[PDB]
Amino acid sequence: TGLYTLLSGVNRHSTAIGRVWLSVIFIFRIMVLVVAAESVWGDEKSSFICNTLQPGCNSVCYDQFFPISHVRLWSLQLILVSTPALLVAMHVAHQQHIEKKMISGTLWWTYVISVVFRLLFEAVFMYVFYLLYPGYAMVRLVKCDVYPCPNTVDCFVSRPTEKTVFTVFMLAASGICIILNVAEVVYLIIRAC
Amino acid sequence: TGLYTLLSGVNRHSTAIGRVWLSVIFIFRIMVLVVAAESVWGDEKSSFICNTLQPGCNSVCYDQFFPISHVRLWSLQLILVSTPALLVAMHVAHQQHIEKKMISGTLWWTYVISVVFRLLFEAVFMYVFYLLYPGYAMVRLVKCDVYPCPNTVDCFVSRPTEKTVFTVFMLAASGICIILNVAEVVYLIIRAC
Amino acid sequence: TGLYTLLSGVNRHSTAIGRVWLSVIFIFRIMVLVVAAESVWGDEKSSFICNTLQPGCNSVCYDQFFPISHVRLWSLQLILVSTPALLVAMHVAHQQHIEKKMISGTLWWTYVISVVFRLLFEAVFMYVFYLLYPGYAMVRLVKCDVYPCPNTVDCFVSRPTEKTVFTVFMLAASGICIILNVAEVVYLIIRAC
Amino acid sequence: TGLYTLLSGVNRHSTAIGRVWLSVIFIFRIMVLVVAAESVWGDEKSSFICNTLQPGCNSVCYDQFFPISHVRLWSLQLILVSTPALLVAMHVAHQQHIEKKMISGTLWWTYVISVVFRLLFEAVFMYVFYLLYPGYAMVRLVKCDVYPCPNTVDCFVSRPTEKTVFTVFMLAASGICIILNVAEVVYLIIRAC
Amino acid sequence: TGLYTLLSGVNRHSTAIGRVWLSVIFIFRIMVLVVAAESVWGDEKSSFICNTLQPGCNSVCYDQFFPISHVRLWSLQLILVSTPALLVAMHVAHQQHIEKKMISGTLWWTYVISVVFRLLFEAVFMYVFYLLYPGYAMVRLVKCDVYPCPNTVDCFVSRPTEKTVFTVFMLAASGICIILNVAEVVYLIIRAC
Amino acid sequence: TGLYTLLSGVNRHSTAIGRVWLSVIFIFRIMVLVVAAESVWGDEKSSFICNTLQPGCNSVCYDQFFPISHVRLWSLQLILVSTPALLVAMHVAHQQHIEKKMISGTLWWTYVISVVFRLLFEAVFMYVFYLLYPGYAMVRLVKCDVYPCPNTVDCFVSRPTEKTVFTVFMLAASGICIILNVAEVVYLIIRAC
Repeated sequence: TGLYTLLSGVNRHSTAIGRVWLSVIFIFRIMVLVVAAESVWGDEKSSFICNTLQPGCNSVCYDQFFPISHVRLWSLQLILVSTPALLVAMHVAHQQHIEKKMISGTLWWTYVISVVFRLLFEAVFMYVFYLLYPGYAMVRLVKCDVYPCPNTVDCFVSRPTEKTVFTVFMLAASGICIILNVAEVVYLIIRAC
Repeated sequence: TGLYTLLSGVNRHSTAIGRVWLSVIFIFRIMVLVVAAESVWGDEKSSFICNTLQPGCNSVCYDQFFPISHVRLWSLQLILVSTPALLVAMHVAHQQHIEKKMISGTLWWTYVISVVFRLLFEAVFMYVFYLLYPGYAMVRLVKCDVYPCPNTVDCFVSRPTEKTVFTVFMLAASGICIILNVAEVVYLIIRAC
Repeated sequence: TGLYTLLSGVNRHSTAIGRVWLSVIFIFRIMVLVVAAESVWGDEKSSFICNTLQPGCNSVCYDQFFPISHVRLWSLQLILVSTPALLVAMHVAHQQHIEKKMISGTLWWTYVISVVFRLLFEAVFMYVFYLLYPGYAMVRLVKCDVYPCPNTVDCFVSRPTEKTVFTVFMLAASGICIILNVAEVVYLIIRAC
Repeated sequence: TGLYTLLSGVNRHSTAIGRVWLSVIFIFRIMVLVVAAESVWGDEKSSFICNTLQPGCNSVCYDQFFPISHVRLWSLQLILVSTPALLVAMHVAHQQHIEKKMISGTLWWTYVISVVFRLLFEAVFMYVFYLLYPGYAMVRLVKCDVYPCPNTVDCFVSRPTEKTVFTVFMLAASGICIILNVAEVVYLIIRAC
Repeated sequence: TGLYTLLSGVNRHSTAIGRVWLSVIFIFRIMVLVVAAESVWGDEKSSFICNTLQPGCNSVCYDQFFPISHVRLWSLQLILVSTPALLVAMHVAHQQHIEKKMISGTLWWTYVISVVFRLLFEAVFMYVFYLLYPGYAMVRLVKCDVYPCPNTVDCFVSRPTEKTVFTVFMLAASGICIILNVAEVVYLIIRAC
Repeated sequence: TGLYTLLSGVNRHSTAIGRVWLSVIFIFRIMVLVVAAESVWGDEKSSFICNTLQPGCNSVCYDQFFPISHVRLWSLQLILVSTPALLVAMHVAHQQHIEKKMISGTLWWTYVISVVFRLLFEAVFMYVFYLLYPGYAMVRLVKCDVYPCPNTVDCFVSRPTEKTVFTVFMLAASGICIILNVAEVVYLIIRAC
């Protein structure tokens, strides 16, 4: 769990919000994603079927309705959110090594910039999820008219309800993280002056 | 096992009940879930079949009768139950770091609040399991009339008896945990006055 | 292997029988179960076939003849047998922590009670295995008349001979463990007076 | 993560660019590849289908259109890029062992040569990717006329859009790495004189 | 590798033969078994087919011709061969603990008895392999007349040649181990007098 | 990576060639084999198809044309090449233990003998690969006339081009290793006199 707290963004300049609350939500998102990755999204494409005899209609309809899986989006979001924290950690390690082989304001500014970048990454991933999948709920039946499917065909999604439940969990966690990051930057600015 | 005892909620203010009994039941639930996750619930959907020629009826009937798998419910319950313990642990680490870089009542109140939250999470997960699956036993044959299935169709469940056995084990463990948490809060309150 | 010896029940009051013989048999059972879990019992249900055209007869016949797999029974037996040892270990750790932050008879009684509980768990699992599967051998062909199968159908089991061999190994190991536990309690009682 | 930073090429003569920026991009590429390896490229061939009754046409068309998978190309690129860094590390360990059992310019020249070799490997892998797959986007339908397929047949690709997204990510990361390596060699040369 | 050398039977009374040669062959057998377990024996039963329309003939013929897989036999042989070494190690640990909380001949006799038991286990497993599979080579086609197969049917084995190669490797390694154990006991007896 | 360098054959008498160059090539071969084992050779037999209705022709033709897979050959080669290095390491550990409980020429001769044995193993595996697969390239279509296939049938290979690429990589690495071993023995002999 120490690696997870390192990836969260725990810093010596971090207050209680960034040190005890943000890291726990980060670990919670990691655990939920690990639980839901291959158990419920594993057969998303192999169990996707359409009512037709046309060869190749299943693959094109699946690609049309799921340009990128929810799990891959969440994985990319977690990686990009954790990147600035380890960037700051490597910078601190470099500074300590330089000190050993031979200010605090630079650390403070680096921390606030990294928090701002985390907030931006979370916001943009929320926006792209809203663009791709406007509704938080997943439906059982979809209508597909992409070539080579003739006219319109009915296709059926695997495990819509369980996927909806996990989507609600993940979106709520992301929203909480956004609120906590905004509170963190505001608190740091207030403490500065 | 040390990580498991940390996730259980072992604290310096914990009595014998919370330190030697609750953690063991937590580890027992973890081990049973690990044993039963993919061995018996792995083919829940791929082996689910219905007596019909209608395309898409298997998937919609499976989604209707199993909105969320038992294993996923137990995994979410374990994650949410273990969250407050590591929240308390991170708060203790933060307090110790603050002391290093420069009371007991706060620790006591944090511990009692975390125990209450664990009790609430266990109770709400028991209630939601009762709502979704009223009977502890799983049946071999189910009747499905969801669109697009015509009229009513017969569908067959994989491994009903083994799933019933593991459900009984998990429910008994959860009930024991609830009783132990109630005893813990009562004992702490009694020792307080 | 140290974790396995801890799970066996090695204690400072343990004699040679409980310290050098019981733990080795415990590790042997763990290793045999790990070898045989998914190699030979992996396709128990997917390769189970019956001579019929009736939909759903394979699943109901498999559920009728295998209410719970042998591997899951052995896993549950190992978990329940190892539970009292780690309960005792956690109690000892709690006692030592209490001593650090500030008798032998309590340890002796706890050890004998844990050994008795291990003996009881092994005996009850042997009895339930005898109830479910009276014969140690597994047959190639079974006769199934459960609804919806019409009349009686023939069904065929995967790898009967290899499963029989591993069943003999596991039963012999369990019997040896029972005998050793009885010898342990008798020896401790004799040394007491 | 320490092994990853070692494989990146962190050296005592490295500046900030090579120590805190290049290593993070290396770890980012590793993580994205781990996420995308078997999740989205796992069923590239088993789900590849063509509209024909000719036996063997699926395999020959897949081999014609995908001589080597994107994931394998990226894996080989990462291995070859990380080779000179560990070569330098082993040379440093050998030099230190020789010193223990009994100049800086040799280390400086070895570092600059290793950086040049990393730049060359990244450039050649970019060029070979451009040769094999000129467009960054993947199409849904391809036309195949390789023997034994009669005339021309239509074949359908699995998950074109998700693969396009991950390809864009990987190409952008590789370009950033190339730019950073060029900046590193230029900065080292400038500091030399 | 330290655990492997412990399982081999390295003891303070061991000579060069038992300390540097037997352990290497043990590790070699472990590595070859790990390589060949699921790569070449993984599809032994799923790819086994017979030329018939009779339901259930494939399973009964496979069970008749392969009562227990070669890989499972080798796994059991390795476990049973490694058991006496860890029994001796646990006895030594028990003796040292007894010394700490408060002769060499006992250690010498325990070592020679354990070597004899290892020799016996290897010999009996060689004999049982000879009984089950008289020829070291595996054939492509087998003739099966077990009920319910009508008359005699032809069945085909997966990867006969690769399995033959690995069988030759494993048998040669086992024979070398037997010879080395005999040399070890003879050398110890000679050194005794 | 330390275990890999130990398996390479790094010794206190090793020069730069054996200490910094041979070990890197060994690790490179290990990594390439790990990447290519199950990704590209995983479906070698399940996707192998022939244009016929004869039962059992696919398996016999696959066995005829691929007596042993390339990946298994490379795995065996790596194991046998790494065996003498760990034999020498265990001999050194035995010598140091003997010294602790109570010359350099023996170490020198052991090192040169181990290098010669590594060279011999690499050469013989190269020769056997040349015998089994004379051409470095793999073809799409093969002609099979083994019983029970009637007359001659066409069979199709999975991923010929990617397998050719990885074969070229592995053969080049093995040739480099052979050249480096010859240079090592020549350099040691020259330094001796």
